[PDB]
Amino acid sequence: GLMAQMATTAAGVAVGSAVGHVMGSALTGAFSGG
Amino acid sequence: GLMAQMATTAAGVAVGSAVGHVMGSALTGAFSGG
Amino acid sequence: GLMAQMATTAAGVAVGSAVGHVMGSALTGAFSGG
Amino acid sequence: GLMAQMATTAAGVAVGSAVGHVMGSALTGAFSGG
Amino acid sequence: GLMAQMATTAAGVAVGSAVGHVMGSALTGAFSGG
Amino acid sequence: GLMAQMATTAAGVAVGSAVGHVMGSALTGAFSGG
Amino acid sequence: GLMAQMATTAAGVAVGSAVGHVMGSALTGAFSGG
Amino acid sequence: GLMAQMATTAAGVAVGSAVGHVMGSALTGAFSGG
Amino acid sequence: GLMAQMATTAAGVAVGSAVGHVMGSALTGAFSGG
Amino acid sequence: GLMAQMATTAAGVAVGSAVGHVMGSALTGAFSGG
Amino acid sequence: GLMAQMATTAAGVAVGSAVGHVMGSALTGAFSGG
Amino acid sequence: GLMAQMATTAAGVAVGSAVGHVMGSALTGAFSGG
Amino acid sequence: GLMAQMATTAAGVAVGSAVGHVMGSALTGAFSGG
Amino acid sequence: GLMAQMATTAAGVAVGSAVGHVMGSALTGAFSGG
Amino acid sequence: GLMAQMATTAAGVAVGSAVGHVMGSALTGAFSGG
Amino acid sequence: GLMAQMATTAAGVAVGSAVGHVMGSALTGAFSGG
Amino acid sequence: GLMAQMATTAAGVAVGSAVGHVMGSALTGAFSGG
Amino acid sequence: GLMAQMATTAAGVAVGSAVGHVMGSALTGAFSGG
Repeated sequence: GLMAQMATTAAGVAVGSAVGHVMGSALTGAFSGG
Repeated sequence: GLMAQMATTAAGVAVGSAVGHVMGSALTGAFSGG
Repeated sequence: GLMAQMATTAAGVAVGSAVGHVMGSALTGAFSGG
Repeated sequence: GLMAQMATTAAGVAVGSAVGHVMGSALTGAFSGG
Repeated sequence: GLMAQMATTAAGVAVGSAVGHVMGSALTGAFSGG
Repeated sequence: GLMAQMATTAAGVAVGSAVGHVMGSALTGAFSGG
Repeated sequence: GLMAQMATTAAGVAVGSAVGHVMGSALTGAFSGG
Repeated sequence: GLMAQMATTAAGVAVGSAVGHVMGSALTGAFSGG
Repeated sequence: GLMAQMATTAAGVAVGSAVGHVMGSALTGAFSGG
Repeated sequence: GLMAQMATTAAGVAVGSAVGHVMGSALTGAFSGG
Repeated sequence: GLMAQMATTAAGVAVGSAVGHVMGSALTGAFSGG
Repeated sequence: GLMAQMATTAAGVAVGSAVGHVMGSALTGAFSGG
Repeated sequence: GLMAQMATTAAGVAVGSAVGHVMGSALTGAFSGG
Repeated sequence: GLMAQMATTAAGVAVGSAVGHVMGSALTGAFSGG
Repeated sequence: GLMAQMATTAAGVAVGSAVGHVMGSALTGAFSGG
Repeated sequence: GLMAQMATTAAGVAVGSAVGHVMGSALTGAFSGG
Repeated sequence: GLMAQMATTAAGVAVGSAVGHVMGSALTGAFSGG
Repeated sequence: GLMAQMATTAAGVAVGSAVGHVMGSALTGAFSGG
């Protein structure tokens, strides 16, 4: 049962590149601004 | 049972590129601005 | 039972490119602005 | 039982390109603005 | 039982291109603006 | 039992192109603006 | 039992092109504006 | 038992082109404006 | 038992072209404006 | 000298709705398929 | 010198609705298929 | 000399909705497929 | 000399919604597929 | 001489929504696929 | 001479939303795939 | 001579949201894949 | 002569959000993949 | 002659958020993969 994640980025000029990977995780977040 | 995720990005000039991958995850989020 | 996801993006000039992948996940989100 | 998702984008000038992939997922969202 | 989804986009100048793919998913959403 | 979905878009100048694919999914949505 | 869906769009200048595909899905929606 | 759907659109200048495909689906919608 | 649907549209200048395809579906809709 | 254009569309289930508006414009298009 | 254009469409189930508006415009189109 | 364009769309379930607006513009497009 | 463009879209479930606005612009596009 | 462009989109579940705005611009694009 | 552009998007579940704004710009793009 | 651009996006669950703004710019891009 | 650009994004769960702003710039990009 | 750029992002759970700002710049980029 192979599980994989890939992400290739290649730019001449990159301003603000971002990559995020999540696998088999349990993320909990809350925002209460104000 | 192979499971895969791929994402290739290639730009001459990229301003604000973003990539997000989620696999087998349980994400919970809340927003309460104000 | 192979499961796959792919996304290829290639631009001369990209302003605000975005890619999102979700597989076998349970995402819960709430918005309460105001 | 192969399941696949693909998306290829190629632009000379792209302003605001977006790609979203969902497979075997259970997304729940709510909006309550105001 | 092969199941597939594809989407190819190619523009000289694209302003606001978008692609969305859903397969074997259960999305629930609500809007309550006001 | 092959099931497939395809969508090819090619424009010299595209302003607001959109593509949406749904296969074997159960989407529930509600709108309550006002 | 092959089931397929295709959509090809090609324009010199496209302003507001849209494509939607649904196959083997159960979409439920409600509108209650006002 | 092959089932297929196709739609080809090709315009010099298209303002507001739209394509919708439904196959083997059960769509339920309601409108209650006012 | 082949079942097929096709629609080809080709215009020099198209303002508001639309195509809709339904096959083996059960669509239910209601309008209650006012 | 007020000039106005309006278009209201409201459907319980719409498959392939399209709207196009042109005002004070000079659109030139050509088709040469084949 | 008020000039106006209106179009209201309201259907329980609409498959392929289209609306096009032109005002004070000069559209030129050509078709040469074959 | 007020000039305006409006378009309101409201559907319980919309598959492939599109809106295009052009005002005071000079669009030139060509198609040469084949 | 006020010039305005508006477009409101509100759907319970929208698959492939698109909006395009052009005002005081000169768009030139060409398609040469094949 | 006020010039404005607006676009409001609000969906319970949106798959592939797109918005494009152009004002006082000169976009030139070419497609030469093949 | 006020010139403005706005775009508001609000969805319970959005998969592939995109927004693009251009004002007073001169974008040139070319596609030569193949 | 005020010139402005705005874009507000608010989703319960957004997968692949993108925003691009261009004002008073001269973007040149080329694609030569293959 | 005030010139401004704004972009607000607020999501309960965002996977791959992207924002790009360009003002008074001259971006040149080229893609030559292959 | 005030010139400004803003971008606010607020998410309960963000996977791959990106922001890019360019003002009064001359970016040149080239891609030659292969």
